[PDB]
Amino acid sequence: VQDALERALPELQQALSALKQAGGARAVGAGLAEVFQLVEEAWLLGREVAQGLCDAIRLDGGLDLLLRLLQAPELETRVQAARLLEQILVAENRDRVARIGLGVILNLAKEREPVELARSVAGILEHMFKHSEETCQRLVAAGGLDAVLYWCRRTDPALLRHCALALGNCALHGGQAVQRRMVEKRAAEWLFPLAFSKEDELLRLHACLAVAVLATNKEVEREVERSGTLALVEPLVASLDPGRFARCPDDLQRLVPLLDSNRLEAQCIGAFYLCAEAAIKSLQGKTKVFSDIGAIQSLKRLVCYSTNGTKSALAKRALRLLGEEVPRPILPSVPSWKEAEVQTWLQCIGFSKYCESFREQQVDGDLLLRLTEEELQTDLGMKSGITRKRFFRELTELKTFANYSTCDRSNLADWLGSLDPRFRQYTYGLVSCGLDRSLLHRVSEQQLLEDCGIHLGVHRARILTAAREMLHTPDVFISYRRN
Amino acid sequence: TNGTKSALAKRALRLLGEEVPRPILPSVPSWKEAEVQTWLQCIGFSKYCESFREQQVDGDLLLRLTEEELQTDLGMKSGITRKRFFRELTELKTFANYSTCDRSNLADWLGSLDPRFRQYTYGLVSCGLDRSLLHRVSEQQLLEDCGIHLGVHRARILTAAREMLHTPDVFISYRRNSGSQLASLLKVHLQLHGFSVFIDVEDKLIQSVMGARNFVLVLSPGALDKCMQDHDCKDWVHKEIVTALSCGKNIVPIIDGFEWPEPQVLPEDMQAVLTFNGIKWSHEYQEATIEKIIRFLQ
Ligand SMILES: O=P(O)(O)OC[C@H]1O[C@@H]([n+]2cccc(S)c2)[C@H](O)[C@@H]1O
Repeated sequence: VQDALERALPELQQALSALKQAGGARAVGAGLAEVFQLVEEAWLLGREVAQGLCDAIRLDGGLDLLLRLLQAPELETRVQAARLLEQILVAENRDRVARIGLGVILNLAKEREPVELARSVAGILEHMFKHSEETCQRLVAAGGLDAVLYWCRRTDPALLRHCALALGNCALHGGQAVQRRMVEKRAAEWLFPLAFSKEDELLRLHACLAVAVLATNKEVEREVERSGTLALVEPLVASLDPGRFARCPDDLQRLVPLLDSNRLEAQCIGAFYLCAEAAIKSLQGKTKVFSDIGAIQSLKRLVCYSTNGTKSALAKRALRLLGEEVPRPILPSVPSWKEAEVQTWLQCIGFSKYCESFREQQVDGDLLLRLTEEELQTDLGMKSGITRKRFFRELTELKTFANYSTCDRSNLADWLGSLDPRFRQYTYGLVSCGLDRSLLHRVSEQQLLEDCGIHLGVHRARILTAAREMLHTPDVFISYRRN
Repeated sequence: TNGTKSALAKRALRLLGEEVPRPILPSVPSWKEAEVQTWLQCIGFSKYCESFREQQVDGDLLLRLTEEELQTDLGMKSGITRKRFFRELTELKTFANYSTCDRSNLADWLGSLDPRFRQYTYGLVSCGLDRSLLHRVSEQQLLEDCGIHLGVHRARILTAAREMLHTPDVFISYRRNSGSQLASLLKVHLQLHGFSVFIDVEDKLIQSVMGARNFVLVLSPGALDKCMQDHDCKDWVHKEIVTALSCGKNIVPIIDGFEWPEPQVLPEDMQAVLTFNGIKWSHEYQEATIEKIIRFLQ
């Protein structure tokens, strides 16, 4: 199964021996080109083949030789060395470059003019940003991010693709400080042209992934929206097809937060990526990765509470690609729910164990929407406090997405949402108490806690203060025939 | 958090007969069940891994775990064991990525108060509090909701909070393919310099041009080829040009790969605009070209 490696490792040996023994610039460049072509041919097969290639390169100290060729005054030797570097930056070699090879790449980032150097250092910076948080912070402190922005100012397709993927990788693996520094350097504004360029679909897809990952950081969503690059995410996702790019585990674990980001653009990007990855995995026999991560539950929750056609379609396609039953979307009129709707919501939220208990109690929309802790503990047999807290989190999520028009008279849900998007869950409690916009000026804390079910004191205080501060002969007659 | 320290620790563990632990993802609020399990084997609580799995504890439930839940639901009878688990949880909460939930960077404020105060960031966020809301928080609310059991920490947080807390300018006319890159670069550069520019993606077209303080059409290679001899006003770009001419806004065309069309083949409206001077676009000096455009602009 590895005879290719068996007769390719000696070829690596003579290639590196000739490259090291070469003293002329042209001979070194030819050796680097030979190694790069061999690596490309191995890649066209082979993940394990390339891993074996890079293991031998690291063991023989080839990357140190590439570093000192990057330090060499000759430009073309540098271009071949960086061509090899882009394709030899595997995880172990990435660790080696992080530990000793860093700092040399900043000197390349100082160079800006050549297109080949731009592309090569963009790829190298992409791989380095995929390494770890500390390396991302160090590169951001250096001129790597500025180099990425300058290359984004450029026009070359491959350079733009590598820059977009670098920004996506650094946003994914950077942390709070890295994203803050990126936005302070106007990362989304320079991401905008990459997504706007109609020449290549993959460039826009990567730029939109980077924008969505930045948007998942919701402490800077204001400036991200000020950039305005989030707008193009949804139309591009709608236009593009998962199958074409699919045909063309940690990454999935990082994409899952985009699914649970509660931001429409981020959710759409995550759904598109997960659908493509699910198609790729189902092309093979290995499909248990999504189940192990738990993205199936996220997809089911996305389908049940879907509000966008494109996102719902992508989630349904991703679920159908796997061996999971698609959940039928829930009717938003929760107060009007019958027993069957409550049951269906229960299988959607993965509480099929308690479906029979709910059926025996004959819980319907009103009883479910006014369910309390003690009723769950005693009547429904939900002994575990952690399970009860999970159920109440699911119920809060349901109450956020609910149609209260059958019960709300003063549109109090809109007022509660204006106060805070998470405050809308108390709309049904406030309505069942008989309260409306006019009546909230006289409500007390004790009444709220006892009747409206607002257990959190902070929410009660905010609602009370905000309510108190905000609240204070016909002309013509018709004479007509029967028909 | 340091590469050298992590490498040394991994080498030391590998020298012995101990499995190296995979580093934990700092985004604790976004943790799934598997991440909680992995943290459990890291902190040496493999006995309770099955109990955590049965309760299906995830990032949020773990990060908001309470004493009674551990005592009853998870079967952590020993108070000493519960205190050790809470010490480990505090250590985890100190090193956590709250960006998915923190909006006002309240973790930074809590850390500025005290490095050990950052553990309450998730509680304060889940309560809905931020920097602006902390001025009105009370002791009882903190104790009941935010989970700050230590009275000294509550008093310090309250006192410290109370003491500390108290018409687009330019419109872009571009072609579908040739003008897209140049339009994107122009708009982004103008926004970087403080110029508000509205670039779209008929009735809305007229209002968009009317609201534009200045009109800058992108004369991309073959930009006016479709607008050439367009006396029927079929092209939407033609509509934009005619509306801008009717409004008479400041027009500063940018020259790239195309020349001024002959007035005779063009309608008189765009015959008028052909007299305006254009600025050559340089790929070698894009920022310099934008600076020149701004210098010629207001
Ligand atoms: O997946 P990992 O090990 O984190 O990194 C991927 C590395 O493999 C190289 N590559 C992958 C595919 C095809 C070619 S030609 C090259 C990339 O340059 C990257 O450095």
